[PDB]
This record gives sequence, structure tokens and C-alpha cells, in this order.
Amino acid sequence: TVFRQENVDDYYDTGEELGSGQFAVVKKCREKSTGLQYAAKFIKKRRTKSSRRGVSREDIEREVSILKEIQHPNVITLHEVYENKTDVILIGELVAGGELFDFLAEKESLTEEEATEFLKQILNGVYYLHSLQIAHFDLKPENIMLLDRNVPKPRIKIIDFGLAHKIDFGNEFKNIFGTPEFVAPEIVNYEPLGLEADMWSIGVITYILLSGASPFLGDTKQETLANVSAVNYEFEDEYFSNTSALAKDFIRRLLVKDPKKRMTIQDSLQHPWIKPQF
Ligand SMILES: OC[C@@H]1O[C@@H](n2cnc3c(NCCc4ccccc4)ncnc32)[C@H](O)[C@@H]1O
Repeated sequence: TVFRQENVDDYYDTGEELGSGQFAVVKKCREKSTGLQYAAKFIKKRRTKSSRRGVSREDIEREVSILKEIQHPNVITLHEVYENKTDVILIGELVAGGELFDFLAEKESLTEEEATEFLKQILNGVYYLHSLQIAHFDLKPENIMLLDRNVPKPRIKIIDFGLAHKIDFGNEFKNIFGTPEFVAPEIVNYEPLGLEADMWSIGVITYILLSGASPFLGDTKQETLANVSAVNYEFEDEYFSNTSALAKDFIRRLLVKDPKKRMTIQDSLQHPWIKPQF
């Protein structure tokens, strides 16, 4: 499939840089005809078929196809797609309040209620996606954006569908691999992947929200991945001594090696704590 090949600068002005991937840079922009503001993700194309730099057209088209399906308050919308010889440019919904990651850094101590307020929204967004058989496969605090950081209960949106796949056959097998601290054991072990991997990532995110510490993190990526595969984490009393047993129960039921035994998205919403590479 082909995208709009007019110069994006004919239709938009760009501003500040909002962030980046390998890979990809995201800039604020403004549509000339409406005055509305967006975020534009510039993804570098592969320059040859044999090249390992840039993103393959297959991978770009998959991301665009998935994004076109989605509309839910807790997920980003896609507005337009442009392309030229070097880039595909995905224009989508600006989320102005920064990363949950940055958030957590400033300040860094969340109550269980602040943590569950974030979590409930993440779970609602993932419920929507999983209902559509979409695995995100890159859930982490860098990919959860706040609409407005200056309100007591910030609203969030899930972003970055660069690794997202449709799961039409219960699992997919193609060596998808995100950030070591957040990937499930099946990703580490190059096993077939399904919606369960996202549920593991949610358990990791929850642990971080409550404690400010990363449960599997080692001194090298190697060591992190080995920790993940062995399910080598524990609840440090220094961080968790006054966290409720139910919060710990929730995380325990997500950080499970066997994906078949791990809580599903529907399970997570009914759980008593929630229910009202190289
Ligand atoms: O991805 C690196 C990042 O750069 C920033 N970022 C990425 N997407 C952002 C956005 N909106 C998405 C609009 C979009 C929708 C659909 C396709 C492409 C982009 N709003 C604000 N900051 C964003 C964050 O700091 C991230 O950690």
C-alpha cells in the first residue's frame, strides 16, 4: 500500500522534537488548513532489501494497518500518513503531558491509589486492543503518555505500535523483541508469542509504579534477560513493606512464566485489587 507523496511541509509546520526511537523521531506539528496540532513520527525506510538499517516496508505497513483500526480514549489515533524516498511520516494524536516514565521520575513516590488510577486506564486500553486481537508487544512507561500532568488523576494514552501484531492464530512466531526489562520469558526464549506477553509487561509496569524499582534489572541486558527467563524477582521490604497484599497478589499473577497460567486482560479487570536485545 502507498501513502501521500506530497511534501509534508506543504501541509504542516513542524516544531519541537518530542522524542525518538532507533529508528524514528517524533516532532510536534501543526496542520496548515485546520490549525490543529499533531505529533509526527518520522520512520526511516530501508535503503536496500538486504539492509539491516531502517524499517522494512512490511513492518511499516503492519503498523499503519493496525493504527487505522483503533479508536479508544486510552490509545493514540492516527491522522494521516505521508512518505518520501527516505521516510514514512505517521501523523497522529499529540499527547501533551509527557511520558509516564518522566512523571514517575519527577516526583518518584506513588500511592496505591495513584498507581491503580494509572493502571485501570492502561488495562482499559489493553482490553480494547486485545479484544481486537492486537498484541502491543512494547508496553513500558516510555509508551504511556499523560494528557495533562498537572491534574491529580492524569488521563493516559498508549502509544507506539511499532512492534504491534495481529494475533489471529492464538500466537505469532517471528522474533519480535522489545526492551529487556519489560519483555516476557517467551520473548527471551524465542517461543511463539500471543496476547499474554502484554500481561507480563503490565505486571512489570505495576511493580515499578508501586516501588520505583525495576523487578528484573541487571547490570547488563544479558543479565536482565536471564533474570526474566528465571522469574528472578522479589518484593523488597524496603519498597513494599506497606504495600497491600492484594497489590502483591495482582503482580504475582501476571509475573508467571507459563503464559497459559498468567492472568488474561479480562482476569485482570475482575481481580479484587482492580474490580470496584543485544
Ligand atoms: O516514541 C518516543 C516517544 O516520543 C514521544 N512521543 C511519541 N509519540 C508521541 C505523541 N503522540 C503519538 C502520535 C502518533 C500516533 C500514531 C502514529 C504516530 C504518532 N505525543 C507526544 N509525544 C510522543 C514520547 O516521549 C515517546 O517516549
